[PDB]
Amino acid sequence: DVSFRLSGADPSSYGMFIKDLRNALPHTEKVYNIPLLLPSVSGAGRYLLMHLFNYDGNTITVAVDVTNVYIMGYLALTTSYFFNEPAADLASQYVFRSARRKITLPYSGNYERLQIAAGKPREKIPIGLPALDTAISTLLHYDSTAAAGALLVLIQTTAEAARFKYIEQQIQERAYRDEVPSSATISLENSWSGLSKQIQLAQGNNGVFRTPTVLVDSKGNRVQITNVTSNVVTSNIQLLLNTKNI
Ligand SMILES: *[C@@H]1O[C@H](CO)[C@@H](O[C@@H]2O[C@H](CO)[C@@H](O)[C@H](O)[C@H]2NC(C)=O)[C@H](O)[C@H]1NC(C)=O
Ligand SMILES: OC[C@H]1O[C@@H](O[C@H]2[C@H](O)[C@@H](O)[C@H](O)O[C@@H]2CO)[C@H](O)[C@@H](O)[C@H]1O
Repeated sequence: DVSFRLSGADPSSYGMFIKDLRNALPHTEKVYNIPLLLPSVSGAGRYLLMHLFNYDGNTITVAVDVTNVYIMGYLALTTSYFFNEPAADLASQYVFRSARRKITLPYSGNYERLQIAAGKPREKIPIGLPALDTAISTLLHYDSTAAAGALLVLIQTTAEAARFKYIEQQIQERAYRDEVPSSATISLENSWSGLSKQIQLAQGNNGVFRTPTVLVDSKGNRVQITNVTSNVVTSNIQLLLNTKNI
């Protein structure tokens, strides 16, 4: 398991949590030096447990699919909650079996469905460490509209931060003040899968991408990623989604 506490949290301990979150994910190959996530893992070992503690010391445990860094659901006191999706339903046969009930949320984990449930796109949802504190607190007592938005915070401050160093850095800047994510942040989130694919495909194409990727950059500019010498590949991405899951 990995575990982050918001009390005493500062950019340092957050970064160290995000470091642990990346290191808990297993892999047997790096591709251009980037850990490559497994095509699949079997039974309970597919699932990473994150213990998260809000500023007051209350806690949820979040189950993460180690092959893709998707949140399956979480344990809040004695009630387990899981997205309405086959993967999460699978996950529920291995994690938090001893919860007193299990609730299935009325949406999948997809950013699109979570946005409808929340009634606002990610662009307009502040994120940061204080926002991650709100979100932990929310998920402690069921409320599905509120949870949509608490989960969109949670995905971005954990999973999306572990995937990209840039988004980890965006969170660390917001240690004490929330802020809507930059467009570049939405851009990377949306591109994770195509980047993972084109990183893997570059490797017998002399590090050239078969299909270029369009991103927005940190300065709000549209930019095009064409091979593995780009900063996105060299510095930014930290985990690759296996093409055997794309
Ligand atoms: C791989 O992508 C790099 C960009 O990171 C390409 O080099 C860039 O492309 C043109 C010049 O050819 C310029 O717009 C950029 O300023 C270049 N940037 C840097 C930092 O060199 C490179 O051409 C691509 N590789 C191939 C074979 O096309
Ligand atoms: O979309 C971002 C969101 O991905 C979810 O994955 C969705 C997937 O994109 C969609 O095809 C399907 O309906 O549900 C998937 C979940 O199994 C993740 O669940 C979530 O954590 C974010 O990564």
